[PDB]
Amino acid sequence: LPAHGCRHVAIIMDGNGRWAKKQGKIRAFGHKAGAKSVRRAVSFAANNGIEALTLYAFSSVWALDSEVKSLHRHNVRLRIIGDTSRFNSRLQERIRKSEALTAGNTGLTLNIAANYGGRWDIVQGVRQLAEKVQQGNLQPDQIDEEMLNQHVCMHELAPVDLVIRTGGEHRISNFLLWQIAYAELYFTDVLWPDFDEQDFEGALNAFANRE
Amino acid sequence: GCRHVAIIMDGNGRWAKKQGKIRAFGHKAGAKSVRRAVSFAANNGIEALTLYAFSSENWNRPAQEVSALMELFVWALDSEVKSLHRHNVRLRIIGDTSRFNSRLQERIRKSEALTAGNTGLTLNIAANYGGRWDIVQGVRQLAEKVQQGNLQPDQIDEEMLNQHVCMHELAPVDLVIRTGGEHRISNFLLWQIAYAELYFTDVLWPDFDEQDFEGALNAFANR
Repeated sequence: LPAHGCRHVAIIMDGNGRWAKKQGKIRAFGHKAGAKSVRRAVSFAANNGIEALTLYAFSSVWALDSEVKSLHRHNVRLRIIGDTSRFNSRLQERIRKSEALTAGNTGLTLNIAANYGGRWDIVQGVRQLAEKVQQGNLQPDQIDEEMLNQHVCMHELAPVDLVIRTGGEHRISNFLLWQIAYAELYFTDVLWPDFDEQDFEGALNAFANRE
Repeated sequence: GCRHVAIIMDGNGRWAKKQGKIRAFGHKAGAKSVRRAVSFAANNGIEALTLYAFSSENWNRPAQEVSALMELFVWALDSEVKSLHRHNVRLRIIGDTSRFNSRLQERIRKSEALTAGNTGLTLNIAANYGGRWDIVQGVRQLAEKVQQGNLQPDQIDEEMLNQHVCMHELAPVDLVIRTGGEHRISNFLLWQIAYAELYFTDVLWPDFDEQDFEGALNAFANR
């Protein structure tokens, strides 16, 4: 266990539009600078002994194929969480191949939320339980919190210890809900493209000091 | 327009210790702070106030001990019901009261029925409540409907689950305040907080007053 105590960090990456606007640039430049900040955060987490990093791009992707070889070379295990059923069967395959490629990697596990909502996630788990009920396999009175826990996204990874939201808003915006029942919540006014290794270190040391 | 505010009322024990007093003194001051916050919300046109009976000192206690403390908390509210009712407040207890003693369960049901027709502030007191428990109680209901053959698994959506979790008749929660300095939800509302403003203050619950409540309402109006 590392000294900061944090096994799984989730981040609501907000502020790319506002970063671009401050500069008199269009939103697209913010999104490019935001991508650079993702690579930097991924590297920092891989180098500071974090088990899992889960990222939500908050709007206030086809990059996958462009970054996946780099992730694989950093020993990152990639996973997409979210409702990917309505992506075309072709995008679903390129997502599946990126997951398959990095599934044996032993470093950071990187979860990227894509068409994700915390309410959706709970409902999908409830549907898996209801199917087991309707098959006659599961009794309703056997359903408890631990059972539903074992049906939500990321249930097999360490619980989320710390949620960081950049960009100044103080809301979860239907990112993780069930999973953040006991997480430390850390809100910073730093905009996502500016959020660097020292800012990440600050959030981890804040978690260590407050835990 | 903050229509529904929820508050994690932490800090009563820490407050008593700073005052050089035993835990009970902090419970009593916490309860005074409840009366003041309910009054403030009713005077400021808030539609619904949801209060979570909570102490971080309880993290390291068995479920049965915690439930016992929650029965005491709810008993203490029994003497306040007549005045709430006169003030047109609708009182509801949310949470797992199934193993409360039967006389207290009957009093809870009586106080809820007495005030259920009231059209002023709705005051929810979350006793022996957890956000995961709340969701699972709603999931168990849907699972019974499936087993009975009255519901298809693929019919279950967010709207449907929403209708089976606490408070689905009231305005969405706009604002969650947590006093006492910790920055966590601690398994209060989960489903219902998806889009709420979260406001954390280091003020301990017994000290949280009308100016503090207005500060939180300002955070929300700005954001």
